[PDB]
Amino acid sequence: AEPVVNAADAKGTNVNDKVTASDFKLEKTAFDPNQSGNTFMAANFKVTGQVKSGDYFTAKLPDSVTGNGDVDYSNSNNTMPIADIKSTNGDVVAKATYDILTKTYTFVFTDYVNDKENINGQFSLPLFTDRAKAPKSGTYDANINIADEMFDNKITYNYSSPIAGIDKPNGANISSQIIGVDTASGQNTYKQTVFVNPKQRVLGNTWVYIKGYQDKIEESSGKVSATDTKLRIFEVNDTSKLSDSYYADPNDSNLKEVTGEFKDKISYKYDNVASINFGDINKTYVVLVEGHYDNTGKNLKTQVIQENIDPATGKDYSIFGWNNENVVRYGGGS
Ligand SMILES: [Mg+2]
Ligand SMILES: [Mg+2]
Ligand SMILES: [Mg+2]
Ligand SMILES: [Mg+2]
Ligand SMILES: [Mg+2]
Repeated sequence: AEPVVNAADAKGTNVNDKVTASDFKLEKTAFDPNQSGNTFMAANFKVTGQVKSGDYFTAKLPDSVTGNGDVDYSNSNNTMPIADIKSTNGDVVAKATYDILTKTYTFVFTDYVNDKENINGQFSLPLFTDRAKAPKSGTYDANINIADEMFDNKITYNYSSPIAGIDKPNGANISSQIIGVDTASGQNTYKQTVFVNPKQRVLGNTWVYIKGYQDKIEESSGKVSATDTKLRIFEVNDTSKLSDSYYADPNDSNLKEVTGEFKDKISYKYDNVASINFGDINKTYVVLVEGHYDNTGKNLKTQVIQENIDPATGKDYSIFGWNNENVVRYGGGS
């Protein structure tokens, strides 16, 4: 019924003891995740002695990073296929997979390895922030491990500040980030975080539009509707505790869900756009969007917008918009 386990894979025997990594290098130590910024890690590796088909070795990510970034594999067993290690002749030497939960790569050997000895090679992998564990702009410990060898590192995330808007006390202010996109399962879903009035200004007759396209509706795979979209809305207690990474957890104590108070305040009157009547609001809110994209293949392009006037004077009308873009593209399914 219950047995002890040490890993998340099926195969022969782990051979970290036979694999030594070397010349470990990050393409860079600083980038803006909020601008589709990322890095790659790359290393040489060698097998001392012999291994066989089904033996494997591993690499582990720290809290600061993910192997998958904004690509979601919930609908694929939280498992993200990786490109294979191939030989000059073209033959696959190892099959690669990344467990999202465990932030662990696994490389399994193919029958290639049987009749050979003292394999050497190198590989690179993309690396992205962990929006959840690296929520704020700053410098994190990024010590990566390979074949049981720790390669100490440090990454700096300069997240474009999600606190953006019209520079005036009455100013319209808003922003968003799509931090989650399922491109494998075929369900075509995404997660977008929207920060409303992150200046925590007092704004009247405030309207917010979440568009599933930007300029030209034809140019986006975005599908915003009653049927395609689910919205959750939270008042923010202390806007100071909002993440630069747009990661927001519904169960956060800093959030107070209010989506209920919005029952008849959300409209889909317009094609591919969700209109939200906030009205007079004097604080910051988070909208968690769970959305869908179409099979067109077009980039998922989005745009969030907020407008308002002075609640006391009804003058000083202000409008502010924020754009979002992601690649949903995939190859062949059947
Ligand atoms: Mg080793
Ligand atoms: Mg999909
Ligand atoms: Mg209003
Ligand atoms: Mg509509
Ligand atoms: Mg205004």
